[PDB]
This record gives sequence, structure tokens and C-alpha cells, in this order.
Amino acid sequence: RPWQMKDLQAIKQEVSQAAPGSPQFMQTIRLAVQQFDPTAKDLQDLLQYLCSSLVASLHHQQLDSLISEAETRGITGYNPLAGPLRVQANNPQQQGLRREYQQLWLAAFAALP
Amino acid sequence: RPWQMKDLQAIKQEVSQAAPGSPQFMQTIRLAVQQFDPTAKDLQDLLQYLCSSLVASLHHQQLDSLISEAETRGITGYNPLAGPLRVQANNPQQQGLRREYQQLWLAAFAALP
Repeated sequence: RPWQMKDLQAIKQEVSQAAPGSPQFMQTIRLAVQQFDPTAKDLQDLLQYLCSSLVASLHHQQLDSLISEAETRGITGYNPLAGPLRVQANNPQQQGLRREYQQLWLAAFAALP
Repeated sequence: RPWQMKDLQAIKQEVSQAAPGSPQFMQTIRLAVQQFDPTAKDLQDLLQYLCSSLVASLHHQQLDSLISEAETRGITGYNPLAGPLRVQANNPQQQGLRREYQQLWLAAFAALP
């Protein structure tokens, strides 16, 4: 049950005025992420739709650092012999990795301003 | 029939002008809750969506007060040998607990000012 075009259109329109990482944007994006239960691929699509290449790159770097610390510590469900967290989160049998990816994503995007 | 994006986006759209505790806010919240019959999970999602973190924290303080009062006084179908009302309202076969939690939710939201 992935999102459709209308959901993305509404998500972008409702937060057109606000700035990335504002409380309003964080509310709406967090609700979407917690409601649709998407993988990393869909999150990348959503970010490309919402913010430009500059904000995309900044979030990419911040999320790289956050994932770096998180999975360098060692995580309950992460096994580094199978692939990067971006790929484990895309397997529907690793929901723990998917939820960790979602939370790192939202925190990284909130850490912009 | 848990609410999708469109329902919650509307709810926030018409709960934007008014402030918590005002007649309009409570009217809309009560209608939504009485219609969709949401558990504690969906209620917390809706609250995180609507208002700032400060208002959510205030509401949860009031809700903890109300729930503690009710559990001391006694609830019709509350059995504390399995988990708190908080967790007893997530089980779909406990309609009484769920409706009681919804009513305490609405009261705690109405008593913020």
C-alpha cells in the first residue's frame, strides 16, 4: 500500500510555504513516514519531489553521518555481511532496519536549520 | 477503517485557525474520534500531527492525571493484570477501554485552558 500521486501532491502543497525542518514540515513528514511505512527507495523519491538538489545533498550528508554512527555502534537487526543499511531497509523482512532508516531520515532532515 | 492522509490533512486544515480548547477545535476532534473510533496509537498520531510539542506534553500530563484517577476509581472492563489502559486500548476486542480512553482524551484536551 505505497502512497499514490495524490498523497504526495497533498504533502507537498500543505507545506509549500514552510521551510525544511520547520515544526510544521516535521509534523507532516513524520506523519507520512509513520503512516505509509515506506522503504529507503520511496523516501528518496519523496525527498527528490520535495526539496531541491542542494537540500537533497545536505540531507544526504547528514544522514550518512547519522547512519554511520548508528550502525558503527552496532544495531540489533543489522548484519554488515549482507549489504548497506540502504539495501537491508529495502527488504520487506527487515522491518527493524526500515524503522531505524525512517527515524535517521527524519532526524537528519530536521537537523538542517 | 483507520484514517488515511486525506482525513487527517483535512482535520488539520480546519483545525488551523482555532486554538486548543476552543469550541471549534473540540467540535472537530470529537467528531473525528466518534466517527473513526481510533485506538491510542491513532490518537497519539493525530495529536503529534495537529499541535506543537508543548501542547502535546500538556495534554499528556492531563491525560495521565485523568487515567490515574480513573484507574484508582475503577473502570468497567480494566484488568491491570495484562497492561495499562494505554496498552489495553490497542487490542481491538476491548471496545470499552478504547472508548473510555477517547473520552479522557477529549476531556484532557478540553481542559487545557
